[PDB]
Amino acid sequence: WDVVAFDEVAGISFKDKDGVQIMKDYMASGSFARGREQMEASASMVFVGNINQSVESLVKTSHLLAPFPEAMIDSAFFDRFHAYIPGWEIPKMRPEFFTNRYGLIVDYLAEFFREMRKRSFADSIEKYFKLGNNLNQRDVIAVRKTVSGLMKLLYPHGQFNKEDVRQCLEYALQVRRRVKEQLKKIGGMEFYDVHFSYIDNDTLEEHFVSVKELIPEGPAKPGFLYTIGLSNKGMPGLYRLELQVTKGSGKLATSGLWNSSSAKEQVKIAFDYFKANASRISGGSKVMEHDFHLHVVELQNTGPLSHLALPSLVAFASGLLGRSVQSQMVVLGDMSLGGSVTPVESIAECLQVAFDAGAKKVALPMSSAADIPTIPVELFTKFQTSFYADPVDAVFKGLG
Amino acid sequence: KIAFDYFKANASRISGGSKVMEHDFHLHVVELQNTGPLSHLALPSLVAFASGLLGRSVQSQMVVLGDMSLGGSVTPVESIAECLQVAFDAGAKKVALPMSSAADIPTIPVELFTKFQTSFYADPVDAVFKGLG
Repeated sequence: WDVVAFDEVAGISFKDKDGVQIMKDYMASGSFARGREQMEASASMVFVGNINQSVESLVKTSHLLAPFPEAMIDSAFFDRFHAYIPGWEIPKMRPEFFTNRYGLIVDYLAEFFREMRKRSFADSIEKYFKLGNNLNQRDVIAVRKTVSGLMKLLYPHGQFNKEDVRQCLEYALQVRRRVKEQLKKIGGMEFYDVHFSYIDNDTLEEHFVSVKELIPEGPAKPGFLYTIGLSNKGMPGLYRLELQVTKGSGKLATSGLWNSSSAKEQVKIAFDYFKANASRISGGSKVMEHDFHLHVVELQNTGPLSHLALPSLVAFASGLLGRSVQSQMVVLGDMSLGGSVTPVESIAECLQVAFDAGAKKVALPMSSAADIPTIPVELFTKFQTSFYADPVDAVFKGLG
Repeated sequence: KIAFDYFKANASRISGGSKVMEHDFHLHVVELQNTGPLSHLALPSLVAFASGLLGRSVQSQMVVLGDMSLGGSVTPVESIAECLQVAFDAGAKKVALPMSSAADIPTIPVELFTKFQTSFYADPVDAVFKGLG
């Protein structure tokens, strides 16, 4: 058969305990070794599942592949999916959704697909684009297969424009990034590079594609915070910093910085400040015995930010102390290596971004005091101003 | 009495079901620095009734300043700076302020103002919501 589709995958059960790695190998290489001989197959595997809960509930409480059986909840096994079709956005079948017009023959369709199986169009993306730096080689393979398949359905004649490959590439990136988020959720740290992007070959613009899916009510895990900053295009934007701390030797890793030099130098200055002022801030905890990895995730698609030293230092202090930053916290402003604070750009705009439903308390720097009158009274009264003076006081206000 | 009347009037907007008519309140004023009688006490009284009726503990080491009218109009804090040094000497960590006292922020020394976590309530109901945390 050309396609095998496991219906109601929640009910799949295999008598042979060795089968799981057999499927792992079959999806990994297209061939499986049984006994002493290796058999190849061209059958495509589909997994059909029923979703019982709401999308938001499943996203917040679990991973979207929750209906999969416990025995099949594995990182490597889920890594082999070429796509995830989120059927919840597809409406339930209605007769008005059923056409009454002309259409090609189903047998004829299956035919044309079967002969199209012999051909390939995964190289078309190479003509107009390059893939971003946040996708591994498995991601490369998956996106190439998906774009080739969409090209096979829509453009069998081989004549195509750049807009077509844009649409196919972005669709593939979105469907694979959904899987990337699911694997990150189920596996913890190993799937952190989830920020899918593609660089245009001519314009050098890196377009970031995010899936369709400021603060949750409740105190977050230490090492997590939110900030608002003025991006390279000048619009205020919200970003989330996520710090992972492990027992190490003072090493620093960064991700989600849009591969921006400015963000890297700012966080490096912040790391230097934290190491220099570790004793007073941590009360004795040694930075030299812990490795920190900071991640930036952008929720508003506003663009990369340059000013990131102060929130990164706050995340460092929170993670090293293991005590949660205050709930609904928004950290504003930047800092110098000498501890001098810079006034927050776009006070009104930043507070408006913070006004987005959920956030209540904001730490403002002292230099922004002269900018208080520029704030409308109604907006200013809705927020608790944890007015700090220096980055040490900023950290203390952020941790309460 | 004005604070109690306002508390009766706005029970729904503050408590969400806790009925004033079914409960009796006893308010007791304690002087700790021998400073003398005070006049402006309506807004702190309202905060007290709201906290007691709801059983919600007030935020630790916060100081509520300002007074209110019967209709809910808030009055600016007279001599906010001296009250701030008093709070700093008293061990206070948070301050509750109305909008009108924000115009008095520039007259406040920056060092003292940096020591308190202001919430900047606007409405007396908003004053309750800020106080309850």
